Amino acid sequence: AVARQERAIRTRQTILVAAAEVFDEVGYEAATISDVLKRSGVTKGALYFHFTSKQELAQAVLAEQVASLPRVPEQELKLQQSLDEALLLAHLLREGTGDPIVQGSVRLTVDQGSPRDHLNRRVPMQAWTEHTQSLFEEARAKGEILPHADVEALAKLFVGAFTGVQVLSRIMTGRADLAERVADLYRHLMPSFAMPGILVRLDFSPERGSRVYEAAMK
Amino acid sequence: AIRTRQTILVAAAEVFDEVGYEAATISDVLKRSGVTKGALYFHFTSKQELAQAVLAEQVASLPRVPEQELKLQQSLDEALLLAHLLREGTGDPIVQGSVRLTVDQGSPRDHLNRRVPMQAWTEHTQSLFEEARAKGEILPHADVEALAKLFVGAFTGVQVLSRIMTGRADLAERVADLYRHLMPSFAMPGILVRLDFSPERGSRVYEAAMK
Ligand SMILES: CC[C@@](C)(O)C(=O)CCCC[C@H]1C=CC(=O)O1
Ligand SMILES: CC[C@@](C)(O)C(=O)CCCC[C@H]1C=CC(=O)O1
Repeated sequence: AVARQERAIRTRQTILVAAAEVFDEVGYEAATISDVLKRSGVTKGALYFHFTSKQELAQAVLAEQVASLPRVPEQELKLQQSLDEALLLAHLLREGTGDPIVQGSVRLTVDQGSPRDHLNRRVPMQAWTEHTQSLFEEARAKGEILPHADVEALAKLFVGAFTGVQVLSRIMTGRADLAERVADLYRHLMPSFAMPGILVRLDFSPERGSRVYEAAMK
Repeated sequence: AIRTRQTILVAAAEVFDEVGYEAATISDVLKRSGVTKGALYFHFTSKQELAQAVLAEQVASLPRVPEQELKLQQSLDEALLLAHLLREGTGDPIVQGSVRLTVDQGSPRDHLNRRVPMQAWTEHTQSLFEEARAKGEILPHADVEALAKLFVGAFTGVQVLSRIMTGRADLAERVADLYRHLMPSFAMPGILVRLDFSPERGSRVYEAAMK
């Protein structure tokens, strides 16, 4: 029983990682259960214990998007935390290795599909919006945000802007410039709402990005 | 014949919007455009060539906003116009489908070059920011290329989020938020206050652009 549940945990992750990969490579519609079976090396029995259909598997990779980012060390500035997360996500989307679910999950999110596929792409977008607003809320309690800033509007701006920065970067450089583009984004958004005292202390450097990455990989 | 090429282009874009590139067919396009097989094949050899042309026509499809002395306003006018056109469709029936073709990842096997509209938007936005900079609307040494990339990128994402969350119902608000929040990082003194974000202005811009 104890061993059965440990196997169940590991098997689900194995499926999710393999499924995200095939969804990344070929998209939702062209992907098959067979592709995922070939990639994971799990049995057909194992896959159906965890997921009911391709659709429900796709939904799960969508739903695990936010939970996929390694949690950054809890720190002094909440807006530095947001920057650290965004730059880590930029690294994870270019490299893939540190989190093999995100690339595929983002592709499923951003591909339009149709109402016919019954995928709920709002799921990860809502979760990122909540994630981001929550961090702004904590930043505001810690005196990091200007008075009368709309933290919901701001959260929606950050999620949307990040998404499109990602898209443009994917198209133009295959995400090679993504960390630089994300840094640029944060440098031009933060001045509208971050307390000036916080703004001078924020660290946008690839060296800090590198250290956060090295830390998150344990 | 040029108008027949456009009728086909509009129909192809709408078909690409509805069902995507892979699922779409010449037969869908012919049904939608109501042109003969001969008319289509004179202008395009394949679905692939059709897709490349609606991708290519993206920037040019955007109706020209009236020239403005405040160049930042001109950009805002364009941004809010494009928001409006992406939400409704009727004033630029090409753009919805062209955007889906740009944003959908597809595969390197499809021979579609998504770089073409993105490069064109970047050069367009860069030119405006050069004019803005020279007229003293933005910081004299602002990296106008990086800003263009930032604006094209951020707009695309705001668009994508709005489509997913509201079907683009909130797009104009979200684009306004984008411009309002990016501007203080690089605008010259007294410029941000001069900008007009109102939907009444947006409406006047829309009308003039169609005329
Ligand atoms: C702004 C930075 C951060 C960490 O707080 C996010 O909310 C990340 C948003 C990621 C959204 C994801 C969905 C589509 C896409 O391209 O990326
Ligand atoms: C920033 C405002 C503007 C007018 O100057 C643009 O460049 C618009 C960029 C349009 C990009 C297009 C591709 C995907 C998408 O969602 O929209």
